[PDB]
Amino acid sequence: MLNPIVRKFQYGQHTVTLETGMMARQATAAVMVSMDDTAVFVTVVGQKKAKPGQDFFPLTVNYQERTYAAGRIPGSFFRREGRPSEGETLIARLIDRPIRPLFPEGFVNEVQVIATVVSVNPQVNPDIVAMIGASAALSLSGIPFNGPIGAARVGYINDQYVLNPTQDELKESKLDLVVAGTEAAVLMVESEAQLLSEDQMLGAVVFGHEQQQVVIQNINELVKEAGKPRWDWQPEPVNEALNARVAALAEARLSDAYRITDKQERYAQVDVIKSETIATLLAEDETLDENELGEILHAIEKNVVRSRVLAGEPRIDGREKDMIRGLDVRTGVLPRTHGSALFTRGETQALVTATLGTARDAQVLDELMGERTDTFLFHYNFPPYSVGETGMVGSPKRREIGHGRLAKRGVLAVMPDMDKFPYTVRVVSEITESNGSSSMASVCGASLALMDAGVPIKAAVAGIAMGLVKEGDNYVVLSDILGDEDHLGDMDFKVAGSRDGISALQMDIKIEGITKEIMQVALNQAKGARLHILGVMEQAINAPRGDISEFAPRIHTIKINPDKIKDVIGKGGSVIRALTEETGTTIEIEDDGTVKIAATDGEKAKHAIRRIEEITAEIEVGRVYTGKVTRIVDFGAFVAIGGGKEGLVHISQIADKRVEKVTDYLQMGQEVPVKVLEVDRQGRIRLSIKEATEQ
Amino acid sequence: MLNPIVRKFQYGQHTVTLETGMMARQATAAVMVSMDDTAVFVTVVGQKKAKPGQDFFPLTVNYQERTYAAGRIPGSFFRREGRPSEGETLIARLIDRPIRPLFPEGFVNEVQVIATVVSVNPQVNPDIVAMIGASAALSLSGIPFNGPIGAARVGYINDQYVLNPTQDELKESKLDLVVAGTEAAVLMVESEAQLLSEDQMLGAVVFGHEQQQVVIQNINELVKEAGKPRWDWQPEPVNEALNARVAALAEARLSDAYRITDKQERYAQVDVIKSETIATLLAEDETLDENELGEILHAIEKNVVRSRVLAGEPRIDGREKDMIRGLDVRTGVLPRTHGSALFTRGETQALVTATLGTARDAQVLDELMGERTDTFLFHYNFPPYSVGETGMVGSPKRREIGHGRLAKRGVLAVMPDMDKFPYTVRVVSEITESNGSSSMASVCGASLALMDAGVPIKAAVAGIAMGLVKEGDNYVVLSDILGDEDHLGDMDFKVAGSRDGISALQMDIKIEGITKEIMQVALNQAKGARLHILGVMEQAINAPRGDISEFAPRIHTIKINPDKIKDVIGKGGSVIRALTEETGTTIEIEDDGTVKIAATDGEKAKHAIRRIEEITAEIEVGRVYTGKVTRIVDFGAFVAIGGGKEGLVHISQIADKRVEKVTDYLQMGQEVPVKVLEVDRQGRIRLSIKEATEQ
Amino acid sequence: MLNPIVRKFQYGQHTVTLETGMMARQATAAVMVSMDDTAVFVTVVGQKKAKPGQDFFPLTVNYQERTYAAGRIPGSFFR
Amino acid sequence: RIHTIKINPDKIKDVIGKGGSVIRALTEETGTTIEIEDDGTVKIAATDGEKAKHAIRRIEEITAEIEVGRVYTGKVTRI
RNA sequence: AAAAAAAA
Repeated sequence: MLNPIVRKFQYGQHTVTLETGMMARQATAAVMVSMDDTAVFVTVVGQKKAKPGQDFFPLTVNYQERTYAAGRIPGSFFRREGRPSEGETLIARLIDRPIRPLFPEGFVNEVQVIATVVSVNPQVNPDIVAMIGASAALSLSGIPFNGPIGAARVGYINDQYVLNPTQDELKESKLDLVVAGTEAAVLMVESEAQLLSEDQMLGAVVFGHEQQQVVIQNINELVKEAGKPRWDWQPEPVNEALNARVAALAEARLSDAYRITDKQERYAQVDVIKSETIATLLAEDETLDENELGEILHAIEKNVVRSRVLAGEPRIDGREKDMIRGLDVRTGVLPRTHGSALFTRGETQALVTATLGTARDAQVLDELMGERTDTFLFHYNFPPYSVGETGMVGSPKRREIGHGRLAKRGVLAVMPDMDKFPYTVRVVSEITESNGSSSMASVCGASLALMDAGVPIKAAVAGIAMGLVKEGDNYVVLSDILGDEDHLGDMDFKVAGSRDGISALQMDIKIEGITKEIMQVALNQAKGARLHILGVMEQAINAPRGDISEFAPRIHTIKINPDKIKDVIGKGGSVIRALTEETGTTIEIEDDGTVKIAATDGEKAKHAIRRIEEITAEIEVGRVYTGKVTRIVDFGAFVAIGGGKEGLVHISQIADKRVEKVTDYLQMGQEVPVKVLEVDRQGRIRLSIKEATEQ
Repeated sequence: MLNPIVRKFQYGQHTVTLETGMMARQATAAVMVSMDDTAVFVTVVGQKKAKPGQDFFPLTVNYQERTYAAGRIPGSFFRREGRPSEGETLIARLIDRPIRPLFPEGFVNEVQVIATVVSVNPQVNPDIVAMIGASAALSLSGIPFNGPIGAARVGYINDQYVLNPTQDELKESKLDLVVAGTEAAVLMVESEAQLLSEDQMLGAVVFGHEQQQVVIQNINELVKEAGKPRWDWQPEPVNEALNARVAALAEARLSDAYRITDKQERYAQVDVIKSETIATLLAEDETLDENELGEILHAIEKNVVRSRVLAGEPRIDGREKDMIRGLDVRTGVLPRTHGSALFTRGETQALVTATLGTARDAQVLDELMGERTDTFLFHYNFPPYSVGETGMVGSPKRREIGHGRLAKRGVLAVMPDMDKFPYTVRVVSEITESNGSSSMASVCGASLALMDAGVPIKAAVAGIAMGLVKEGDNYVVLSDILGDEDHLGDMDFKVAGSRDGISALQMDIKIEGITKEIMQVALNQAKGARLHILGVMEQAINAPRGDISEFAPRIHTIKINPDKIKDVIGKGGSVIRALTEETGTTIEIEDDGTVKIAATDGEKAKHAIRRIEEITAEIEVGRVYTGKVTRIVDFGAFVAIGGGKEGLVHISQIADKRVEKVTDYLQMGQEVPVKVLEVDRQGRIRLSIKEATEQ
Repeated sequence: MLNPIVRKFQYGQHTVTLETGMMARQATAAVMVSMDDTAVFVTVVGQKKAKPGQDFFPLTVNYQERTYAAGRIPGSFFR
Repeated sequence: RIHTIKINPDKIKDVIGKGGSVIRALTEETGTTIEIEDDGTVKIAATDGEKAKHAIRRIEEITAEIEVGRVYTGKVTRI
C-alpha cells in the first residue's frame, strides 16, 4: 500500500536518516529527517501559478516546537501550545536567510515551508536537523532551486574544532558557530565566541564548509530516485528595447546627479530627472506602466552606484571606503534610571538603558532541551518614527527579535559571572533614528549603559556593519555601510567585538566565489574600524562606576553554619517568615550556608545582617554560657540560652551525675555557667551546667 | 557635533525642562520634557502628502509606559515585556481630546504622536507632563496647529486650591480636576470630587486656566528660536455654485420637513428629497462625485436644525430646552445574581448588575507610580446590536474604556469605606440600546444596582449629558442632548451627583468665547435636571437594604492560635486545597490569627469551623491511649493520640529516669499505653508511656 | 410607558418563561428566555439590504458566558 | 512513572540519615523526589525509568545491611 | 524543620 524510501548517512558521530513518500502525500514534498533520536517533519507547498501584480517574492518559513516532542504536557492554563515563542521565530530566521537568495531571479510564486519538531533527544539540538530538512524538502520538490544546502554547528573544545557538539560539551566550549553552505560557497554564518582571534573564526568557517559535503552528497543521492520532475518555469523575457529607450533619456543625467555631492541636492536632481523621463513616452502608445517604469529607473540607479563605487573614489555620502560616520557619545542622559547612554553614529541613534533587579525577577524560560533560568535580558525596540514613517507600535516584528538576539550575542561574552555579581540585569535599547545598521549601534550603547550602572563588565565592546562589492575580479570592502547601500553589498557582515578578539560574527553572502582570503581582508578591515569606535567610547567612560544608587536594589552575602540556617528555617520553615515580615527582606535557600540578603536600600540590608548574626546563638563547641534558668525540674533543668536550639540538660541531673539536688541552688531567672559538649537527642544538642562540679 | 536646545522655567513648586534637537532628528519634531526627575519623550511624525480617499482626519496618539522608568523588571512572565492597557489608553484619550479641535478644518493629512515615559519620580504623575510635551511637539513642528495648549491638575485641601499636587498631598484632597486650555479659553475639563457645590468646581477651572499661562508663554519663547518653518497648507477651495445649486433645491423643502414631529416620517421625507437632488444633478453628477453632493446635503441639514434650535423652541424630537426624556426604572429584573437594575431613559437603556466577592479577589495594579490594590471594579460593555448594527463583539475599544472610567468617577465618591464594608464589588453595565448619552445612563443604573445588592452607599447618585449652542451674542443650553443633536452643540458636558454636590464632571469645548458667566447658568440648569432624575430613581429604591438572601457570600472571622494556623498551611499550602474544595466555599489561608471562613450559607460556614477544629484541637486530658508508633525523629518519635496532632516520647521519658530501659517501645506494632503530658515551648510536646493518669 | 409580554409553559418539570418587548427594542428582535432561574438574553440583527457581490450566506452566531451570571468575579488577572 | 518498594520496618531509618541532610543529597544526586516513609513503602517519583532505576540502585546500596549488634568479619577500608 | 489561594 504505502512504501517509505530511507537513506542513512553518518554526520559526525550521529547517524542521520531521511524518510520520504510515507506522509502528507498532497503537499508538494515532505520529508521526516531524524538525527540520533531528534526528528523534525518538514514540508513545502508551492503555488503552481504566479499571483498577478506581485513584485516581491513571498516566501514563508514557519518553525514550531510541539511539546509532545519532549514527552511533557504544556504549562499554559489552556494546556495547549500558544503563538510561536521568541526562540522559535529566531530559528525560522536561521532557515530563511540561506534559502531566500538561492531561488532564481524573477521567481515570485507563493512558497511556504513548515518545520515541526516531532521528537527531541535533549542532547541533540533540533535546529541543525531542521536546516537539512528544509534543504531536502526544497530539493525533492519540483520548485526551481539552485542546489541543496547543508548546515553544521562547529564548537571549539580544548583548541580543537568539534562538529555538531552535544549540549553538555557547549558548557566548556569557547565558540558556537552555525555554517550553512552549498558545494560552491558559504551562504551564511552566525556565531557567539568568548573573544577568539580573527583567524580562529575564519578557520572554523572553512572547517564547517568541508564537513557539510556529506549532507550535500546524500541529498543529491536521494533526489536521483525519489524526487519529482522539475516543473518548467522560465523567467519572463526582459524588454531590451524598453531598457535602451529609458537609458538614453536618464543614464547620463542620473550619473550627473550622483557626481553632484550633497545629502539632499543629489536627491532633488534625481527626482526632476525621474519625473520628466517617466512622463516622456508615458502617453506614447500607453505601453508604459508604473511598475514597468519604476523598476527600470531604480535598476539604472543601482547600476550607476555599483560602477561608480568600484572605480570612482566618492561613495554616496562622500566618505572613502575606510571611513566611519562621525561619533557623538553621552552618558547618564536619563534621570532616576539605573544606567543610561545615548550613542549616535551621526544618522543612527540608540537611547539605551540598563536596569538591575533581585534574583526573583530573572526569567524562567521552559523549552524542549529543559527549563533554564537566565539573568541577562536584552530587548530591542524599533519605533516607527525612527525612519520617519507613521505606523502601529503594537508588538515587535521578527527583525526586532533578530537584532535583539544578535546584540545580546555581542555583549554576553563580556558580562560578569553570577558569583561576583548576583543581580539580574535587563538592557533595553530604544532606537530613535535609523539610517545605518542599528543593531551594531545597540552593542556600543549597551556597553556604555552597563558600565555606567557600575556592573563590573570585563571590557568595552563595539560593533561595525560592513559590505563588499565584487562585480569583477576587482573588489572593494566598504566600512560602516549606510542602510541606503544594502543593494550595493554582494556580501554583508557584522563584527561585534572587544579591544582584542571578536565576540559575535554574522555574515550573509549573495554571490559565488568568496574564497577565504576575501573574508580575511574584509574582517581585517573590520578590526581596524572597531578599534576607532572603541577609542571614542573609552574617553566617555573609561571603567565601571561603584553603584547606581538610584533606588538600586542592594544584595549582600555571608556564610552561616548549616545547622543555624536550618533553625532559621525551623518549625517547618515558618521561622524564616518571622524575619521576612519584620525586615521587608527575602532570605534565600542555600541550606548549606551561603545566606543572600536582598533589599531596596542600604538600611534594611544592614538590619538583616545585624538580625542573622544576633538571632542565632547555636554553637556546639560553645564557651561558658551565662544563660538563665527557666525550670530546674528533673529529666534535666531547662535554661534560656538564645537562638538555634535551646539545649535541655543531660538526663536526670544538673551536673556530676545529679551530685546536688533541685532544692539546692533554687531560683528562677538566675545566670548560670552552661556548656553544650553533649549528645544529640530529641534532635537537640544537650547541655550541662558546670556549677563547682562536672560530668 | 550634537548639542540640545534647553529651556527650563518654574511651574508651581517643580521646575520644567524642555529639551530639543538631541534625539529622533528624522521625526518632524521631538521634545524631551522633564519635571522634577519625571521625564517623557514625545515625538510627532506627519505625512506631507494626503491620501486621495480620506474625508475624515486620521490623528493617532499612543502613550506608552516603559517599565525601565523607575527601575523595575516587568512582572509579566512571558518575555518580561508589556502591551497597551486601560491605564495607558485613558492617558492617550486625555492627550487626544484637546488636540483634535485645535487642528484647522480640512486638515486631513495623517499625523501620529508617540509619547514614551522614560523616568518616573513616584511623587509626580507622568500624565500632566505628557500633555505639555505633546503641546510643545505639535507647536514646534510646522504642522498647522492653532496655538500651544498648557495643562494643570488642581487639588483642593482645607478649602485652598493647590496646583500639581504630589501623591502625598492628593490623598487628602477633595477634587482632582484636570484642565487644559489655550490663551483664549478652556478646551477640556476632567474631574472627580467629594460631593462639592457647583461654585467650588467652577472656581477650580478658572484657577487652573490662569496658572497654565506660564506654560503657554514659555512654549512660544522656545518656538521663537528652535521651531521649523510652518509647512504651507491651504484649505481646499469650496465652489459656491456647487453648494448653491444643491442649496436652492433643498433648504425650503427641508425647513417644512424638520417641522414633522414623527422621527420615522421625517427620516423618510429627507431621504427622498436627497435622492431627488442627486437625480436633479443629472449629467456630470456633482463634479462626478455623489459623495461631494452628499456632503453639501448633510451641511444644509446641520445648518437648518442649528438655526431652528437657537431661534425656535422645537428640537428634532419636539422637546423643549429643559425636558429630560421619559423615565422607566425596574429593579431586580435578573434572578440569582447579587443585584440588578434596568434603567431606561427614553430609548437609551442600560442593564446594570453588581456582584460581591472576598477581599482575596481584588486586582493588583502594577502602575509605574507604585503597586496598588483597588476593591471597586467597573466594566462597560457596548454590544453592536444596541445601535441596530452588526459587528465584532470580543475586544473593548478606547471609548468603552473612556466611558467605563467616567461612570466609575460618578459612583466612586459614594462607596462605603472597606473598614465598614469588607467586600470587593464589581459593577458590569450592558448598554442594550444607545440613541443618547449611554455613559450617564450607566451611572444611574449602577447606583440602583449597588443599593439593591445592599451595599450601604452614602447617597443615591445620577447623571445627565448637556449641550450648549452659541452664536455671535446669544446661546441656548439644551438638556439630555440626543446622539443626532451632538453635531449642533459647540460645547457638551456631563455631570454626575447626589441630591447635593457634583461627584464627577467632564467638558469638551469646540469654540472660543465661552466664559465663567455662561458655565454658571449651564451647571445651574444641570442641577435642575439631575434633581428630577433623582426623584424617579428614589421611588424604585429609597435606601440601601439588607444583604442578598442566599447567593451573597457571608464572611466569618474565627480566631485561632496563629502557630497552629501556620501548621494548617502545611508545606506552604498543600492540605488547605482539599479543605476549601470539600466545603466547596472560599475559606481563606490568612495566618494573622483571624481565619476567614467565607461561605454561601451558615451550614458550610459551621462545616468549615468544625473541619479546622478537627485538625487544630488536641484533647487536654483524654484517656490512657494505646498509641501506635507513627514516625522517627532524631532520637525522638510521633505517637497517635487524642486530637489532630501526635505527641513525642523521648526515649529516656517514662518516670523522668530510665527505671526500665525503654528500648522495647522503639518499634511499630508495640502500641503500649501512653497518657497526655505537657506542651513545651520547643514544640516537641512531652509524652510518657505510663498507665498512671498524667495531666 | 414600556411593558413586556410574557408566556410561561412547563417543559420537562422546569417552568420556561418567554419574555419580549422590554429590552433591545432597536435590534430586530430580543427574547429573555428563562428556565428555572437559568436565564439567557438572545437578540438577532439582520441587514435590510443585501450587499452586492455576496454569493455565500454570512450568518454569525456568538454565545457569551458573563461570569456575573454565577455570582463570581473573574479568575483572569485583568478581572 | 511512580515506583514503590517495601524495605524492612527498622532499617528504613538508616535510608534517611540525620534529618533532611542525606535526603537532599540523594534527591539531588538521583534527580528523583524520594519522600520519607516510616512504613517503608518508599515512593520514588521519577520522570523516566533511568532515574527510577538509578534511585532504586542507590537506596538498595546505602541501606543493604542488618544491624543486630552482632559480630562482622569487617575489612578496614580506611584508617 | 524545609511553612500561608493569585490563571498578564
